[PDB]
Amino acid sequence: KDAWEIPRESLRLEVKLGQGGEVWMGTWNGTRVAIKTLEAQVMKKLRHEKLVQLYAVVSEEPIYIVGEYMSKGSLLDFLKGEMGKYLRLPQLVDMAAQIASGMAYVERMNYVHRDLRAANILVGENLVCKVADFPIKWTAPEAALYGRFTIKSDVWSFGILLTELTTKGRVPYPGMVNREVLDQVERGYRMPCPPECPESLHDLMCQCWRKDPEERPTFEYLQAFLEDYFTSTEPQYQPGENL
Ligand SMILES: CC(C)(C)n1nc(Cc2cccc3ccccc23)c2c(N)ncnc21
Repeated sequence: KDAWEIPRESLRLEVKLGQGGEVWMGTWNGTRVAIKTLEAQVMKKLRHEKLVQLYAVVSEEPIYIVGEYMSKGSLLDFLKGEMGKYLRLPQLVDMAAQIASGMAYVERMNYVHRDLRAANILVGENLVCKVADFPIKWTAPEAALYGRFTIKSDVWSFGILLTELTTKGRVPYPGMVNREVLDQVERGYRMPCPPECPESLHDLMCQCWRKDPEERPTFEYLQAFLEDYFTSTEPQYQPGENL
């Protein structure tokens, strides 16, 4: 036991959110939190404002891990919902930048987030997106074939995450099954520019999807590129029908 340990008595459950374990909403010290029932020692070293904050942990069966409650659930559910109809490119590039901001912290800390996708991004209020929950379509070849998981395989997945955003939560490589993707991507296939998406944003995706992992961008580059986007790259942006 360490200083992250708390009394299970100090937590009140209220609303169940999901299952799979089970995730609960509730109150701590009479503050609102989320409880994930039955580890995440990785969340102890990591403390960034675009990462879902770990609050506590009950270290005996049944295990309760307590973190900050993100009020809109996954980014995927948030895009497939009533909001994705209104979301345009500035709102999505904003979201992509917060995610890249979190993964650039991960990059500095020399960590790897093996499963990076919109199901694992959590949304709160005012388009706050945070990285959490530390997939052949989202996975880079070197990782899916030879196990070479690097921050550069996460750059690849982030580039796929950029397709999820620009498509309002569509599944990448549409119409293609897993083995069809593996064999296609190996042969050099990359997804084309999504509808109403600037080629400048798709050019960025194609950088994240380079053959050689070392020639891919950093999130430090990615988050800088995305924050400066509507000034340095597309200051000529007019809102289309969907983007
Ligand atoms: C979508 C749904 C599965 C219901 N979900 N999942 C989470 C993750 C999560 C939950 C509880 C504690 C955590 C502690 C550290 C890191 C993440 C934690 C989560 C959350 N914070 N807030 C709201 N919903 C959440």
